[PDB]
Amino acid sequence: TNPCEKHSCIAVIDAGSTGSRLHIYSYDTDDTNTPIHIEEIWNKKIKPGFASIQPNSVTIDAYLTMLLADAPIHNIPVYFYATAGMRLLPQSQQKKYYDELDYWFRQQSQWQLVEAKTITGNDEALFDWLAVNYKLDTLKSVGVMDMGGASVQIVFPMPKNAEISKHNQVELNIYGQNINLYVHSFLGLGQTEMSHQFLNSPSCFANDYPLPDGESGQGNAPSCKEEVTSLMNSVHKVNQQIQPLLALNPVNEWYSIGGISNLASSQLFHFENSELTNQSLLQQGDNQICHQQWDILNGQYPDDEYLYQYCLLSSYYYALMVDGYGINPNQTIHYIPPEQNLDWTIGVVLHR
Amino acid sequence: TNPCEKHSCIAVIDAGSTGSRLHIYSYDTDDTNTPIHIEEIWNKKIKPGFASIQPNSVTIDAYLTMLLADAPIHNIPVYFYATAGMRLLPQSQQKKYYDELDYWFRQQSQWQLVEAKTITGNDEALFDWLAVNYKLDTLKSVQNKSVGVMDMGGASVQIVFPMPKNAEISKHNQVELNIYGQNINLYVHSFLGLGQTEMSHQFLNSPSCFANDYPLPDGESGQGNAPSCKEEVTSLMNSVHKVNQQIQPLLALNPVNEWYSIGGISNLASSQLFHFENSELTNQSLLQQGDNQICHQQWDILNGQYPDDEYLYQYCLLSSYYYALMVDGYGINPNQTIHYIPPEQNLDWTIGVVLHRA
Ligand SMILES: Nc1ncnc2c1ncn2[C@@H]1O[C@H](COP(=O)(O)OP(=O)(O)NP(=O)(O)O)[C@@H](O)[C@H]1O
Ligand SMILES: Nc1ncnc2c1ncn2[C@@H]1O[C@H](COP(=O)(O)OP(=O)(O)NP(=O)(O)O)[C@@H](O)[C@H]1O
Ligand SMILES: [Mg+2]
Ligand SMILES: [Mg+2]
Repeated sequence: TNPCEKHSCIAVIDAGSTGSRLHIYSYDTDDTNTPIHIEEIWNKKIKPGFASIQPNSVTIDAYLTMLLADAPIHNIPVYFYATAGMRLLPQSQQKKYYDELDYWFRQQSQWQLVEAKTITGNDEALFDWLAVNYKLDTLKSVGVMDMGGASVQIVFPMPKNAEISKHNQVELNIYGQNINLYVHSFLGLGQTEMSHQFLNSPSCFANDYPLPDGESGQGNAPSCKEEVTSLMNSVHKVNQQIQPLLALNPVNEWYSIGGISNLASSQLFHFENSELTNQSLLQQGDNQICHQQWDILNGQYPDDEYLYQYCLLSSYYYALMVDGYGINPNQTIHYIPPEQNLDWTIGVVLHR
Repeated sequence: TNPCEKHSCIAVIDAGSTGSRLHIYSYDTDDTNTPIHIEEIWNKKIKPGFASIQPNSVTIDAYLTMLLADAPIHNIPVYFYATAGMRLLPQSQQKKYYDELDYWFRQQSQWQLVEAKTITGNDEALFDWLAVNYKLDTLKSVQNKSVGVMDMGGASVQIVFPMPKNAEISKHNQVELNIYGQNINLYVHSFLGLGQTEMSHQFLNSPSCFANDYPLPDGESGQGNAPSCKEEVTSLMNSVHKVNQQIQPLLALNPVNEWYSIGGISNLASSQLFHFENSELTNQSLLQQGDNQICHQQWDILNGQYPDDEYLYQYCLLSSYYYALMVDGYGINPNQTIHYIPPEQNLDWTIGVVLHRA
């Protein structure tokens, strides 16, 4: 039975840097017409990222058709929201994608496209916080981090302030509560973009890993983390931007979504209760990957295509959270299990 | 009538991060079977980069078909050499591309594929140096001058210059060539991630790096100022990559008399926004012109003037970045002439591959 016959349904597409995810949600609304009882009734992922394909009609039509063809239900509103992958492209180039995508939607009737656009990382951060808090049942101090492929977001409660950019603040009324959040997104600090600066760094790879430029890995996670910290703080000034704010607005519980949940759940790392600490993350990466002999390690774990980057990723998450955001290395960080497929798209259901 | 009916020909494909370029060269050989009288007889360039497409047989087949199909001649050795766009990928993901590429060529009636592989940046640098010094005719005789070459690519940058063998420098960063009866020792270095595309992804929300009121992706407005943009880019060059500490001491010990640059810098310098004489720039002049003509302009006004240039929005950032890399990184004097090659000449490192007998 189609839930959309009897309940509001929308489709939200998270067009992320590494792939697009369609979610169809059914929901009801309460007496202020705010969604409740939100349920995902369909999901479909496809790779690669929308911003990575050629922006011509044949390629874009094929991608959208592949994304939507097996949806059991249709004739519902669609929000197509691209994130940091598309943010990396100039307007002129993004325009080619949206002109072809708009045309494809206009030329068909199975989906009612509401909006297709690149959202800002600040909007993305708001959606991240709403989606995680919706799932946690908190909406009736929680910080959220989304560790993406091309950007990362951080978002936490902070009273409305005149000294910070209006761009970095959002005020929300949800289930009759007033909420003010600081939002920030760091474009270029997502895992794929960041990693392109460190691929010839021997400290960031297992011993004897073959670096692209012919040297050998000689892994050491505290050294690799220091290198990544220079990108975080000397280049993007993460610490200068975030730490004074977290100082004055401490966060009681941290939740993370994005690639860190895949790292933490992989067979190389050992965490309980879907949570980690930065100290443990760094140590595990240092001892289980950085200090291992690559050939031997690669032979032991042949079915993890991310294995080669784990010394770097563990060092990078520590640099970002501890040296960037100022989070205590012993503070618990909850991550949402990957099986949940949780991205920010719930936040779009809610806001609107 | 091909010149290939009367002269040896080779195809060399530069599979770069931003696109692929097929060159076919005719040449003769001298008394050692070394190529001489090298001439480009065909060139075709396509976009996007090889490494940016999905590695299934359909896409690879369309791509290669579009690159190779209308070439005047097939029964010639081919060298397919990918550079920094493929280096960004782990060996396992690259293996997929080469598997299908190898398959595809084997279905071709004539093309004799000699090698298809990803080259290191150090090899790319050796080819960069050979290609430019071949065009300058400086390879047949010992020079009274040191010629330095830079290749300003989209995903890596190379720098290469003469340097006597140094047992204190990694063997990886040194190359001894023998060509045309001549012994040449070079320092080579490639900086992966400092190519213009990869670097730019770190600075897209930097208001100093874009024209006034340019719509930055996270919703703030451009407010360009090239020296400030330049100082930001310098943090990536030096605080992250330590370019100044790696390169400047070496150039102090091994001074270069003439600098040549190839790569996308020629496209920037050749823009109608810039004024340069004799296909040469200086970093001071590039930074000043970017500052005046882009950083300090009103984006809506400037875009309305050049609705059809897809690169213009980045010219404040690129002017600043080239200065950061060449001056604050490599220590090149900002008033020193940097020779660039007109884009129409299609000079990339692929001539170096013709001379690989070096
Ligand atoms: N098993 C894994 N271990 C470590 N990282 C992983 C793993 N699987 C996927 N990733 C990466 O996790 C990162 C975050 O993935 P994801 O959150 O899907 O990014 P995205 O939404 O596509 N990017 P963005 O547009 O910036 O939000 C990406 O860099 C993936 O490449
Ligand atoms: N018509 C043009 N006008 C201005 N800039 C251009 C033009 N065409 C190309 N470019 C710039 O040049 C960059 C590509 O330089 P190029 O040296 O071709 O890199 P590549 O060989 O593809 N990358 P790599 O693998 O690292 O060597 C492009 O990203 C553009 O920024
Ligand atoms: Mg994402
Ligand atoms: Mg190149």
